Amino acid sequence: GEDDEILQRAKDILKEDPNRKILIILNPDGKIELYEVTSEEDIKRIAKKAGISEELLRRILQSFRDGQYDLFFIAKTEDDERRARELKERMGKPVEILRGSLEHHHHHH
Repeated sequence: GEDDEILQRAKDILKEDPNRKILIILNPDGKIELYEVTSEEDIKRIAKKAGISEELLRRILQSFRDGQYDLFFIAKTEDDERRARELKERMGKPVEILRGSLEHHHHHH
């Protein structure tokens, strides 16, 4: 399936170019997208291509500046993170899980 081939290609990009970076987009339908990226200026293309929130986008740019992981997952909601956390187990390579949205928590009676 679509999420099997890209999971290998993320490692293949890094095997040939370890100086380059990988972005992964969570879709709410359970689909996935793979993107190639080199610098924060390149991530600005992904922001408008994938439709990432600007509060999330700064976390992607910061994750490149830290540079500690082999690929990056955009868990825009915890409903998307449900796939991101479970993929990290089967993938064996380490993944950083990026969170951020405009919704605020409350309790009422």
